[PDB]
Amino acid sequence: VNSFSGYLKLTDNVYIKNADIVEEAKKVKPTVVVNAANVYLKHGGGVAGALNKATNNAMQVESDDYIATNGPLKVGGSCVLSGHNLAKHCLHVVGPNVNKGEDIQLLKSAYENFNQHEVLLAPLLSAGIFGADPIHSLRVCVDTVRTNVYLAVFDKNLYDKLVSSFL
Ligand SMILES: Cc1ccc2c(c1)CC[C@@H](C(=O)Nc1nnc3n1CCCC3)O2
Repeated sequence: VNSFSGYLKLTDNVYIKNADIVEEAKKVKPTVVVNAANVYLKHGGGVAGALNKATNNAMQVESDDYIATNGPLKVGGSCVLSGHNLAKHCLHVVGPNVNKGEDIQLLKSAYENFNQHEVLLAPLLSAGIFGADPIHSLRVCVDTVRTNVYLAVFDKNLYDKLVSSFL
């Protein structure tokens, strides 16, 4: 039993809710919140910009030190950093950005990072400003993630389309 509330169950391990991931994280304080990161951990907009804003830019400060030490992530890769006031940890995961021409096949690799954590609060990878089809992202999530994932979808219209079209 966990404290996630109001989710629709899609499969044995995948759950979904129309919610602002920032507000969900502040309420639940999950062990892991997933960020929709880019390889430079520049959290300018989309989910990343919103999560970082909620940390009063502390996420960005920590991320800049991470990059200065380690260099950029790989597309499809991840790193674990602090969750600040939102969660114990933040798993920064880089899905492919279609608006940069990146290989959508890397979306499965991106979701594989979730399997290193027993329970996660997450957005749909590569959705939103990353330009992929969110219906496809949900399909890859369900077919790749085996751990318990609670998906937050900000847009109510999109949430209803994702549920109604789910196979
Ligand atoms: C030609 C073409 C037309 C429409 C279209 C796509 C492509 C790809 C993605 C899709 C989409 O819904 N993306 C998305 N993911 N999170 C959100 N949105 C949009 C609305 C709010 C939040 O829409």
